[PDB]
Amino acid sequence: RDFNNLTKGLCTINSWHIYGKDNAVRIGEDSDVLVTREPYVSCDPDECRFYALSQGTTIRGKHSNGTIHDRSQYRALISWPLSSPPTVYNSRVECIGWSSTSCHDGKTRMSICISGPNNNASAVIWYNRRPVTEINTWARNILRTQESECVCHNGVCPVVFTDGSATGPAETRIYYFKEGKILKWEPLAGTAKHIEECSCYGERAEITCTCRDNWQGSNRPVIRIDPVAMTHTSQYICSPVLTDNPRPNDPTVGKCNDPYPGNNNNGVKGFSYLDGVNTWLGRTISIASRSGYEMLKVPNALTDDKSKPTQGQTIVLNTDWSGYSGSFMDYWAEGECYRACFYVELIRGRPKEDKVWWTSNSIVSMCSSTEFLGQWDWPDGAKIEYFL
Amino acid sequence: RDFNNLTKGLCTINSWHIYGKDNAVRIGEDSDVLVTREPYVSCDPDECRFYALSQGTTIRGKHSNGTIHDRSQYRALISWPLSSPPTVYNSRVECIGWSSTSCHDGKTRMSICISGPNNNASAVIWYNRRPVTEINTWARNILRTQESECVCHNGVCPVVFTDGSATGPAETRIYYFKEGKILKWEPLAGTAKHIEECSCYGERAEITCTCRDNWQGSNRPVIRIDPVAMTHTSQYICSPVLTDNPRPNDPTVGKCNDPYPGNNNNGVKGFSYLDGVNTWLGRTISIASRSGYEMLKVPNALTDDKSKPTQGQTIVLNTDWSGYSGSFMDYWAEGECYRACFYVELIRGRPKEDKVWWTSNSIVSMCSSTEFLGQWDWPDGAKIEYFL
Amino acid sequence: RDFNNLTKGLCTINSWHIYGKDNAVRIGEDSDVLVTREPYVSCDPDECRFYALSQGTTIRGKHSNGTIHDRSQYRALISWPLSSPPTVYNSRVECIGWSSTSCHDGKTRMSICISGPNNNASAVIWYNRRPVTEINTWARNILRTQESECVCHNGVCPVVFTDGSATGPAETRIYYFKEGKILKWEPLAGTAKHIEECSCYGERAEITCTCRDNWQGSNRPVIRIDPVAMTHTSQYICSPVLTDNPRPNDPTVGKCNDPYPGNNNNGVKGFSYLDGVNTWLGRTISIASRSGYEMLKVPNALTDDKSKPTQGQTIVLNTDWSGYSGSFMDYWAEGECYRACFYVELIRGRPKEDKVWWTSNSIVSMCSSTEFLGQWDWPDGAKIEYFL
Amino acid sequence: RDFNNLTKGLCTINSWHIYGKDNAVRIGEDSDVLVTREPYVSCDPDECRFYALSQGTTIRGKHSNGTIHDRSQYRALISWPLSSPPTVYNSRVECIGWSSTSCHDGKTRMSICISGPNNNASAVIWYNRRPVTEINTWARNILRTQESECVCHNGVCPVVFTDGSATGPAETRIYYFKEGKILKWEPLAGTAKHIEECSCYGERAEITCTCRDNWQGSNRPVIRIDPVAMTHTSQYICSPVLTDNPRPNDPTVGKCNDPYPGNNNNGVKGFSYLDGVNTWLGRTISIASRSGYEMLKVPNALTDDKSKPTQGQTIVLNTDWSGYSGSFMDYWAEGECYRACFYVELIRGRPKEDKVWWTSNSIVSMCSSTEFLGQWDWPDGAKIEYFL
Ligand SMILES: *[C@@H]1O[C@H](CO)[C@@H](O[C@@H]2O[C@H](CO)[C@@H](O[C@@H]3O[C@H](CO[C@H]4O[C@H](CO[C@H]5O[C@H](CO)[C@@H](O)[C@H](O)[C@@H]5O)[C@@H](O)[C@H](O[C@H]5O[C@H](CO)[C@@H](O)[C@H](O)[C@@H]5O)[C@@H]4O)[C@@H](O)[C@H](O[C@H]4O[C@H](CO)[C@@H](O)[C@H](O)[C@@H]4O[C@H]4O[C@H](CO)[C@@H](O)[C@H](O)[C@@H]4O[C@H]4O[C@H](CO)[C@@H](O)[C@H](O)[C@@H]4O)[C@@H]3O)[C@H](O)[C@H]2NC(C)=O)[C@H](O)[C@H]1NC(C)=O
Ligand SMILES: *[C@@H]1O[C@H](CO)[C@@H](O[C@@H]2O[C@H](CO)[C@@H](O[C@@H]3O[C@H](CO[C@H]4O[C@H](CO[C@H]5O[C@H](CO)[C@@H](O)[C@H](O)[C@@H]5O)[C@@H](O)[C@H](O[C@H]5O[C@H](CO)[C@@H](O)[C@H](O)[C@@H]5O)[C@@H]4O)[C@@H](O)[C@H](O[C@H]4O[C@H](CO)[C@@H](O)[C@H](O)[C@@H]4O[C@H]4O[C@H](CO)[C@@H](O)[C@H](O)[C@@H]4O[C@H]4O[C@H](CO)[C@@H](O)[C@H](O)[C@@H]4O)[C@@H]3O)[C@H](O)[C@H]2NC(C)=O)[C@H](O)[C@H]1NC(C)=O
Ligand SMILES: *[C@@H]1O[C@H](CO)[C@@H](O[C@@H]2O[C@H](CO)[C@@H](O[C@@H]3O[C@H](CO[C@H]4O[C@H](CO[C@H]5O[C@H](CO)[C@@H](O)[C@H](O)[C@@H]5O)[C@@H](O)[C@H](O[C@H]5O[C@H](CO)[C@@H](O)[C@H](O)[C@@H]5O)[C@@H]4O)[C@@H](O)[C@H](O[C@H]4O[C@H](CO)[C@@H](O)[C@H](O)[C@@H]4O[C@H]4O[C@H](CO)[C@@H](O)[C@H](O)[C@@H]4O[C@H]4O[C@H](CO)[C@@H](O)[C@H](O)[C@@H]4O)[C@@H]3O)[C@H](O)[C@H]2NC(C)=O)[C@H](O)[C@H]1NC(C)=O
Ligand SMILES: *[C@@H]1O[C@H](CO)[C@@H](O[C@@H]2O[C@H](CO)[C@@H](O[C@@H]3O[C@H](CO[C@H]4O[C@H](CO[C@H]5O[C@H](CO)[C@@H](O)[C@H](O)[C@@H]5O)[C@@H](O)[C@H](O[C@H]5O[C@H](CO)[C@@H](O)[C@H](O)[C@@H]5O)[C@@H]4O)[C@@H](O)[C@H](O[C@H]4O[C@H](CO)[C@@H](O)[C@H](O)[C@@H]4O[C@H]4O[C@H](CO)[C@@H](O)[C@H](O)[C@@H]4O[C@H]4O[C@H](CO)[C@@H](O)[C@H](O)[C@@H]4O)[C@@H]3O)[C@H](O)[C@H]2NC(C)=O)[C@H](O)[C@H]1NC(C)=O
Ligand SMILES: CC(=O)N[C@@H]1[C@@H](O)[C@@H](F)[C@](F)(C(=O)O)O[C@H]1[C@H](O)CCO
Ligand SMILES: CC(=O)N[C@@H]1[C@@H](O)[C@@H](F)[C@](F)(C(=O)O)O[C@H]1[C@H](O)CCO
Ligand SMILES: CC(=O)N[C@@H]1[C@@H](O)[C@@H](F)[C@](F)(C(=O)O)O[C@H]1[C@H](O)CCO
Ligand SMILES: [Ca+2]
Ligand SMILES: [Ca+2]
Ligand SMILES: [Ca+2]
Ligand SMILES: [Ca+2]
Repeated sequence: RDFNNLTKGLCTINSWHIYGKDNAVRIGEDSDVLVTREPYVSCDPDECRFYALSQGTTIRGKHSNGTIHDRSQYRALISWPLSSPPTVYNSRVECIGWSSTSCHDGKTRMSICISGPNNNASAVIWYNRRPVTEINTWARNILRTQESECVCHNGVCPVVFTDGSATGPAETRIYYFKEGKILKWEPLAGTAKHIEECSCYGERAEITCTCRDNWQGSNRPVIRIDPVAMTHTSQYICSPVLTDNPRPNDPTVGKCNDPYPGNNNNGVKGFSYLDGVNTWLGRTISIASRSGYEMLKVPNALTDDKSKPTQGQTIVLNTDWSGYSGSFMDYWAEGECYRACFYVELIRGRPKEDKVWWTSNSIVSMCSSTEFLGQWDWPDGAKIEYFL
Repeated sequence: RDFNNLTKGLCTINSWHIYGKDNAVRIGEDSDVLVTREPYVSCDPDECRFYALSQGTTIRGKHSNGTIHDRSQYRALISWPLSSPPTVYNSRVECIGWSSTSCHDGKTRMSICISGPNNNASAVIWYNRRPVTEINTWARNILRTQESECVCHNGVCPVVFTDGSATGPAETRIYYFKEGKILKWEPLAGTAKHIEECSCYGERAEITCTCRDNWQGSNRPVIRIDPVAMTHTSQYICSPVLTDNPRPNDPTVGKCNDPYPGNNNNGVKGFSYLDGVNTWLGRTISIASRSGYEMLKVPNALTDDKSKPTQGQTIVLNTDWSGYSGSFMDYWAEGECYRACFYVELIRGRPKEDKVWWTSNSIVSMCSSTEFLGQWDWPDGAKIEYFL
Repeated sequence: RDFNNLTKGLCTINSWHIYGKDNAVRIGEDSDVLVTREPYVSCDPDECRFYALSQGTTIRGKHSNGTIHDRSQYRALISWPLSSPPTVYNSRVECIGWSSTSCHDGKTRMSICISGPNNNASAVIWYNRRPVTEINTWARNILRTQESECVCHNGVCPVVFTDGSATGPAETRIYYFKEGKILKWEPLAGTAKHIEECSCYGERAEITCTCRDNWQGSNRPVIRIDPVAMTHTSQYICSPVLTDNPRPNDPTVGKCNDPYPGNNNNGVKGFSYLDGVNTWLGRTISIASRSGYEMLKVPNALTDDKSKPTQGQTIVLNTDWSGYSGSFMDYWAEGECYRACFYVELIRGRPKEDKVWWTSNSIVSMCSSTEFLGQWDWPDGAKIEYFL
Repeated sequence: RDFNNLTKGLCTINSWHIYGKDNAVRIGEDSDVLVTREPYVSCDPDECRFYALSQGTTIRGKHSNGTIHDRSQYRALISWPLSSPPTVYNSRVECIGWSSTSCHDGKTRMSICISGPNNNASAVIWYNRRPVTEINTWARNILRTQESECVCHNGVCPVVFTDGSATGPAETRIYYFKEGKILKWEPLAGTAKHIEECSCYGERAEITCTCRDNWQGSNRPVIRIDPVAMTHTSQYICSPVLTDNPRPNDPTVGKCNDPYPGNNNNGVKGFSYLDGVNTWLGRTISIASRSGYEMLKVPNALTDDKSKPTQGQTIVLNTDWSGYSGSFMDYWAEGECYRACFYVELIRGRPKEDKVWWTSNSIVSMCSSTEFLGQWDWPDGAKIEYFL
C-alpha cells in the first residue's frame, strides 16, 4: 500500500535464535532439489522467503557435474518458502542470470539478475515481476552485484554493483532505483579500495552495507548510504577482529581507512551489524578456509581500531563447512525495533569435497534475541559418502 | 477477525468416525515423503492441517538411517494439508526444532519450536509466522513442550513446558501467551508429580490437558487451566482404567492424587476427554508396548476412583503399531457444541521393526459422532519387507 | 453466495467434444501418480476438478500390489485439477473411505465417504470441508453410494445409497441433504428392482439418475427426483438398446418396468441423458467385457420400448479398456442451457491385464456440442509391457 | 475488469535482454518433467506463463519413445510459471489437443485446442476455463492453428487457422472471437499463397501476424488484421533477408507479393516485428536445418525489397539446436509503449539426435531493450549422452 520507511532502530542483540534451515543437501540426496549457491533471505510484507542462484539441474542429476562454476546460461535467481528446500516444483524464478539482488519496497518487489559472457554482461531490473530497466556492463569484466537483499526507503532502493578486476582497482557504482527506474547513480567514494558482494540493512533512514575487499583487505569495507540525499560514504571496519576469509591472524590494532594486509586476491561475502555497543560481526572460524562460523559482539567495531569481543556465539563448528553470509531483516514485523537477521550458506561438494562432481549448499539463518539464549551449532548435516 | 472464545460444551460422544488418515509410510515407499514423528492436528478458522516434526530427510533417502533419535539440528515443525502425506514439496515449515506446539487464536496462529543441545535449549514463539518471544532453558535438561495443539481463549493461549529430569522431579511451567508475548507464567501446582507432553482441549472457558507422568505414574496427570484468571490445578485421572504405556494391569481402584505405581521412567503421550458421563479415554491395547489403540467410555473417570468402561471402540488392532496420541477440535465449526477429535501416531521402523534403519510414522485421526457407528480398525498399512 | 437452482434445460446434443483427459497411467509409469479407481468429475462455481478413490500408494510403488480390491483402510476420495493426473503432491483429500459422492450447492461443497468393514460401514457427510452428519449401515452389507457427483437444487442435494445384497433385493434409500444435514430420507419406490452407483444430472428443477441393477437387469434403472417435493419415482430405460455390461445382445423390444433378463449378478456404473428426442445413452461396445465405449442417440429411450439409435459417436475403441462412466455438468457456465458432460474410467491392470499386480485407471471426459463434430477415439494410452 | 485495447506503439528495439529460460531438458534428466513441443509465452494482467503442447509422458518415462510424432490423443495445451520447467506437478492443462493458441482479453483468457484424426479434427474454444464454441474441420486435412498467443482488442481476439494441404493450396480462415463466441470469420485474402503457424502481436489497434508458407515460400507471409473493422490483408515480407527454414541463400532482392522460391514443402514457425525503421526479424542461422537463432534489424523489411541488416544479435549459436519461435508482449506492463518479446523453442532428441527415442524441447525468451546490451548465446544446455 505505502512505501516502507526505515523508521526504527535495531533491537538490542543479546544472542541469536534459529530462524530457518532448509537441510537442502540432506533432503536432495533422494528428492528433486535444485543445485544452488549464493543464497539469501528477503521478506515481503506478508511472507519471508529463501532466495538463491539455481544451477539449472538437480543435485542427483547428471548435469550437477561441473557446478563448481559460477557463471552459465543455466543459472537463475529463484525463491522458495522459508525453510523448505529449493525444489524443481516449489521454486519461483525471479529472473535469469548468475549474480542477483532483490528487495521489497512496501508496495512490490524489485529483483535484479545480471547475465552474459564476462566481457559483455548486463543487468535487468525487474519490478512487480516485469522487466523495467537494463544496464550494460561499463568495465567489461564480470558486472556483478550483492548476492543478498537490497534495502528500500520511501521507494528508493540503493544497490551496489562492481564491474572490473577482482584483483586490482575496479569500478563500483551505487544505483538508486525507484519502481525499477534509475533515479541516480554515483561512483564509489570514501576510503574503501575495492568492493564486492555488499550485505545491507536499514535502520533510522540510513542503509549500512558490509562488503568484501577482494583485492587487499582482510578487514571488511563498509558503505553507508543516505537513501533520501542519495549519497554515501565508505571506510573499513576499524576493529582488529578481522572478518574476511582467508585472512591473517587477528592483530591488536585494525585499519579504519585502508585494507588490512596479509592476504591478496581472495575473500568471502560476509556481513555485520554496526550499531555502537550493539555491534556484532560474523566470520568464519578458520583463517584459512570457509569452515565454521561465529558471531562476535565487538562494541564500536566500526570506529574503534582496538575493539575486541565482549560476547559471542558459535553458529557452525570449525569442523563443518560454511560459505557466503549476509544480512536481511523483516521490515514489516510488529514492535518498536528491527530485529537483525543473517543467513550462512553451507557449501557442500567441490572444491573441498571432491569425491562428488557437484557444488551446492544448504541454508541456515538466525535472528537476534533480547534474551541471552543457549547456543547450538547448525551444520549442513548431509553425508557426502551417500552421494558416491 | 476476533479472538476465539471457548463458549461451547463438548458434543455427546456416542462413537468415533474417521476424520483423516495420510497413509504416509505406504505412499513414501515410492515418493518423496519426509520422515517424521510426534505428529498432531490443528485447525485454523478456514482449514485443518496435519503437523509433525520432520527429520529433514525422506524415508527412502539414505539420511533416514539414524532417525530413531529424537533431537537433531535437522528437525522442524511442518504442516501440510489434511490427510495428504508430509512430502518435500507440500510441507510448510512453521519453525525449526525438535519439540513443538501450535494453535490458532481466531486471528492468527502461534507456533512454538524448541531447539538446542540438551543442556542449553531455547523455545522461540512465532506469531503470525514471525518470531516474537524467546525463552531460555531454566533447568538445563531438555526443555520440551506438548507435541500437540495448544488452545486459546480471548487471545490467551496457555502452553505447558517441562525442563529437567524425565526420571525424577522436574520443573514444569504453564506460560500464558497472547500475540506471542508472555502475559504470565506459573510453576506447576496441585498433586501431579511429573508432567510431559500435555494433550489439551477447551470448552466453556476452561482448558483441560491430559499429560504423561514419565517418572512414576501409569494413570495420567490432568492439568485444568482457567485462561481468564490465568490459574490452574492438577491431579490424576482417578479411574482404575490405566492409560499410560507401558503400565501394570488394571486394578479395581485408581489414585486421584498420586501416581499409580508399577512402572517407572517410561510412558507415551496420550489424551482424554473428561466431561462427566461423556468421558472417553484413549490407551494402547498392550500394557507392555505401543501396540493397538482403543477408546473407552469411562463415566466420571476424572473424579471416580472405581469407574470402569461402559462402552468402547477399537481404533488400531493389538497386532498393529501405535504411538503418541493427542487431542484437537475444530473450534470454528458450525453448530452448538465442540466435536471432540484425536489423532494416533502409527510408528513404523525402529525400535520394534529393526530390519529398517529408520523410524517414521503415519497418522490416523477420528472425531466423535452422536450416532453409535460401526467400528473398523485403522492400521498404518505399510509392508516393512518392501523397504528391505 | 446463493444456492444454485436448476433453472435451465439441456443444450441440444448433436455430438461430443473432448473436455478433459489425464493420461494418468502413461504419466505414472515414471512419476508419483496415485493408484485410483471409481473416478468422476464435479464442478464448483469457479473450477471443475477430477475426483476418484485413491488406493493410498503410487502405481510404481510396491504397495500397488493387491489394488484390484475395492475396499481397504487406505482409500480416500481425492480431487485434483482438471486433466492433471492424481499425484501424491497435487491431490486434495476430501474424506476417507471406499465409496463416495460430492457436489457443490452454489455456496459450498458436500462430500460423502463411506468406510468400515462390510458388516459395519458408515457414511460421513462433510460440508464446507468439515464433518457434519454420520449415517450407520442399515442392512450390514456394504453401505455404498454413487461414485459420481450428486446434484443440488436450492440447497437440497439428494443422494442415493444402497445397503444389502449385490445379488438379490437390497435396501436403497434416497437422502435429501442441505448444509450436510438430513432433511428427509425415503426408501426406493417405483419399479426398479435393484439400484447401485447412480449417475445423476439436474435440469428444470428435476434430477435424473441412471443406475446399475446388479441383480437381474441389463437395461438400466432410472430414478427421477423432485428436490422441492423431496419425492422420487423409478423405472427402467424402456429402450431395447441395452446399456449395462455384461449384457445379452440387443432385442427389438425392451422392458419399462422390469429388469431385461439374460445376465445376473454383475454390471458396471453407467449413465444416460434422457430428454425426449435429445436422448443419448452410453455403453461399452463389448457385450461381454468392459471394453470400448460409445454414445448412441436413442430418441425417447426412457419411454419408447422399441427406440433404436438415430446417431452415434465412438468414444473408446473395442480394442481398448473402459470401465465405470458417469454424468456431471458445469451448473455455473454462461448461457441459456446446461451442457451435458460425462467421463469414462479407463481401467488398466487386473483382472484383464494380469501381468501387473495392480489395478488403476485414467480418465477421459467429453461434453456435448450443438455442432456435428468429427470423432476420435480416446484410449488410456499406456503400454503395460513398460510396467514389467 | 475492462477489455484491453491496443493503444500503445512498440518500444524502440535497440537490443534484446534475457526474459525467461526453463532449462527443461537439463532438469528433466532427473525430475518429473513432461515431454513437450510447440511452446510459447502469454501474459495475463497479473502474471506471464510458459505454454506448450504436452505429449502426456515424462522425458525419462518409457512412454517418451515415439514422441517425435506431432498428433496423438495424449497431447494437451499446458501452462506453467514463467521459467519453471513443465512438470507433472506444476503444469495446468488448458484444454486437450495437438494444436493450440491462447490469449487474455483483459477480462479473462481464451484457449483453443484442436484434436481429432487427420480427416476429422475439431477446435474447442474455451473462455474463462470453460468450453464455449466448437468448430469442425472444413477441409478434412489437419485443421491447425497458431502454436503461439493470439491478440485481443476491445474483446475481439482474431485467430488464424488452416485446414488442407501442407504442400499445395489450403483453406485458411481468420476467426474473430469475443467471449469465446464467433463474431465473424473470413477466408484468407491478399497475396500470401499459403499460411501456417502465425505469430502475432498488436500495437495501435492493428494486429500483425508473421506466418510460415510451407508450400513454396522462404520469405514469410504477413497477415495484418484490423480487429475493429474485422478485416485483414496479406503479403510477404519484401526483404531479401529470408527467414524461413530450410531456405536458399539470401538474394539481393526479395518478393513482396509472391513466395520466394528455392525450397518447397517445408518450413518452421517464426516471427518478426515490422515497425518501419524499428523492424527486427528472427531466423535460424543455418539455411539447411533448425540450428542457431539470430535477430536482425532490417529497416522497413516489410515494404523494401532490397532491405538488408543494420544491426543484429545472436540468440543461439549455429552449433546449438533451435526450433519454432514466436512473438508475445506483456500488454499490461507499465509505461508508454509495448515491449516486443519472443521465445525460441530449443528442440532436443529426434530427428537430429537419434540416439534417444524421444523428442522434446526447452524454452528461451527475450524482450527488447532501449539500451544496446551485450549479447550472450542461450543453448538448451542438456547433454544427450546423459540420457543414454
Ligand atoms: C550455553 O550457551 C551459552 C550462550 O551461548 C554459552 O555461553 C557462551 O559461551 C561462549 C563460549 O565461551 C561465549 O563466547 C565467547 O565470548 C568471549 C568473550 O567473553 C569473554 O570476554 C569478555 C571480555 O573480556 C575483557 O573485558 C573484561 C571486563 O570488561 C575483562 O575482565 C577481561 O579480562 C577482558 O579484558 C568477558 O567480559 C566475558 O566474561 C563474562 O561472560 C562469561 C561467560 O562466557 C562469564 O564467565 C563472566 O563471568 C562474565 O560475565 C568472557 O570472559 C569471546 O572472546 C569468545 O571468542 C573468542 O574465542 C573463540 C574460541 O572460543 C574464537 O573462536 C573467537 O574468534 C574469539 O577468540 C579469537 O579472537 C580474539 C579477538 O581477536 C582473539 O583475542 C583470540 O586469541 C582468538 O583469536 C584466534 O582465533 C580466531 C578465530 O579462529 C582467529 O581469527 C585469530 O587469528 C586467532 O587465531 C567467544 O565468543 C559466549 O559469550 C557465552 N555467552 C553468554 C551469554 O555467556 C554457555 O557456554 C553454554 N553452556 C554450556 C554449558 O555449554
Ligand atoms: C459393529 O460396531 C459396533 C460399534 O463399534 C460394535 O459394538 C461394539 O462392540 C465393542 C466390542 O464388543 C464394544 O466395546 C466394548 O465395550 C465394553 C463395555 O460394554 C459392556 O459392558 C457394559 C457395562 O457393564 C457393566 O454395567 C452393566 C449395567 O450397567 C452390568 O449389566 C454389567 O454386568 C457391568 O457391571 C454393558 O453395559 C455393555 O452392554 C451393553 O452393550 C452391549 C454391546 O457391546 C449389548 O450387548 C448389551 O445388551 C448392552 O446394551 C457391555 O456388556 C468394554 O468393557 C470393552 O472394553 C474391554 O474389553 C476390551 C477387550 O474386548 C479391552 O481391550 C478393553 O481394555 C476393556 O477390557 C479391559 O479393561 C477393563 C477395565 O479395567 C477390564 O475390566 C478388563 O478385564 C480388560 O482388562 C484387560 O485388558 C486391558 C487392555 O489390554 C489391560 O490394560 C488390563 O490390564 C487387562 O489385561 C469394549 O470396549 C462396544 O461398546 C460396542 N459398541 C456399541 C455401540 O455397541 C459391534 O460389535 C460391531 N458389530 C460386529 C458384528 O462386529
Ligand atoms: C467423421 O466424424 C463423423 C461424426 O462422428 C462420422 O460420422 C458418424 O459416423 C458414425 C459411424 O458410421 C455414426 O454412428 C453410427 O450411427 C448409426 C445411426 O445412424 C444410421 O441410422 C440412422 C437411423 O436409421 C433408421 O431411420 C432412417 C430414417 O429415419 C431409415 O432410413 C433407416 O433405414 C433406419 O430405419 C440413419 O438416419 C442414419 O443416416 C443418416 O446419417 C448418415 C451418417 O452416418 C448419412 O450417411 C445418411 O445419409 C443420413 O443423414 C444412419 O444410417 C448407429 O446406428 C451406429 O450404431 C450402431 O452400429 C455400431 C457399429 O458401427 C455399434 O457399435 C452400435 O452399438 C450400433 O449398432 C448396434 O446396436 C443396434 C441397436 O440395438 C443394433 O441394431 C445393431 O445390430 C448393433 O448391435 C450389435 O452391436 C452392439 C454393440 O456391440 C451389441 O450390444 C448388440 O447386441 C449387437 O451385437 C453408429 O452409432 C455417426 O452417427 C455419424 N455421425 C454423423 C454426424 O454423421 C464420420 O464417419 C467421420 N468420417 C470419417 C471419414 O471417418
Ligand atoms: C558485445 O555485445 C555487442 C552487442 O551485441 C556486440 O556487438 C554486436 O556485434 C554483432 C556481431 O558483429 C553485430 O551483429 C551484426 O550486425 C551486422 C550489421 O552491422 C554492420 O553493418 C551495418 C550496415 O552496413 C551498411 O551501411 C553502412 C552505412 O549505413 C555502410 O557503411 C556499410 O558499408 C553497409 O552498406 C553497419 O552500420 C554496422 O556498423 C556499425 O556498428 C559496428 C558494430 O558491429 C561498428 O563497428 C561500426 O562503427 C558502426 O557503428 C556494421 O558494420 C549484421 O550485418 C550481422 O549479420 C550478418 O552476419 C552474421 C554473421 O556474423 C550472419 O549470421 C547474419 O545472417 C548476417 O549476414 C548474413 O546475411 C546478410 C544479409 O542477407 C548477408 O549479406 C551476409 O552475406 C550473410 O549471409 C550469409 O549467412 C546467412 C545466415 O547464415 C545466410 O542465410 C545467407 O544465405 C548467407 O549464407 C550481425 O547481425 C551487432 O549489431 C553488434 N551490436 C552493436 C550494438 O554493436 C559486440 O561484438 C560484443 N563484444 C564482444 C567483445 O564480443
Ligand atoms: C570443515 C573442515 O573440516 N574444516 C577444516 C578445519 O576443521 C581445520 F582443521 C583446517 F585446518 C582449517 O583450515 O582451519 O582445515 C579445514 C579444511 O580441512 C580445509 C582444507 O581442506
Ligand atoms: C480391450 C480388448 O482387447 N477387448 C476385447 C475385445 O476387443 C473383444 F475382442 C472381446 F472378445 C470382447 O469381449 O468383446 O474381448 C475383449 C477382451 O479380450 C475380454 C477378455 O479378455
Ligand atoms: C546444432 C548443429 O550441430 N547444427 C549443425 C550446424 O552447426 C552446421 F554445421 C550444419 F552444417 C548446417 O546444417 O548448417 O549442420 C547442422 C546439423 O549438423 C544438421 C545435420 O545434422
Ligand atoms: Ca579479502
Ligand atoms: Ca508413566
Ligand atoms: Ca446388470
Ligand atoms: Ca517455407
